[PDB]
This record gives sequence, structure tokens and C-alpha cells, in this order.
Amino acid sequence: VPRGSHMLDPSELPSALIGKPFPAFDLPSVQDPARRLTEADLKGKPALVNVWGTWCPSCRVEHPELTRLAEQGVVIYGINYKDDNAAAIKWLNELHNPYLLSISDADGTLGLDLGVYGAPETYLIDKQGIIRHKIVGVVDQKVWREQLAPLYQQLLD
Repeated sequence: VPRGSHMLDPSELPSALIGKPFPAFDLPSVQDPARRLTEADLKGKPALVNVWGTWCPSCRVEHPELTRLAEQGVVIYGINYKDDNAAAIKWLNELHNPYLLSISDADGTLGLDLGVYGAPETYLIDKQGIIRHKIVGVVDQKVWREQLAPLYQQLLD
């Protein structure tokens, strides 16, 4: 089955939101639909924002690395993207939860503003919630070391 050229829209490029504030949102937490989170909750420390879903085999694979980073003091926030809430809860309970906040993006409206088109994807934000880098696909030790860590270290200092 032949397939012609399909071009990602500009908002989906890693470079799209560099130097821009994290998009505004008002969304329920994963574990409690009565607890609301906004982009204000993302501010304070340089951090990773990781987009994931239980539908995503690559997120299963990426999980140990996120845990490894959190153990080293790295703040990581999770956006649970277009997922089954019950399944997401199980995932956060049965696996070693690396996330300081878990945002339920069930309709993908936050992902839409971010240019999300799959998972995992990871954003580096500074203390003010400004986006400084985006990784498309699994972050492993080499991706961390070469593509995030030097930026992250600069944001700490």
C-alpha cells in the first residue's frame, strides 16, 4: 500500500516552542478528578515534562530511565495523554511513579498546544515554565547525557 509525502505541521517540530511559556491549561490530576492543575503548578524548578500513555509500548520501555533521573533530583511532571484513566492510575501505582505531578490530558487539548503527536515526548522547562528543549521519542542515558543534561545543568546554575 503506497503512501505519499506527509509533512508534520510546524507546531510538532522540537524547535516550535523553544523560548516560549508552557501553554496555559486547566486539567484534572490523574489520581483525583476533583484536584485541578494549571501551568502555574509547573513553575519553581527546572524540570522535565513527559507525555505518556498506557497505550504506548515506548513509555513502558522509558519508565526506568525516568525513575533513574528522579533519583538524582530531577523534577519530572507527567502529562497522561489521550489515555484510559483507570489504566493510567494502575500504571502509576504498580510501577515506581517518577512524577511529581500527573496531569490528565484525556482529550489531548494540552498536547494540541504542545504539538504532541505520539509518545513519549519530553520537554525541558526552566524555573519560570519557559520551554527550553523538546525530545521526540524515548529518553535513554545517552539522550539525557548529550541532549538534555548540559542544558539542564545551565538552568540549575
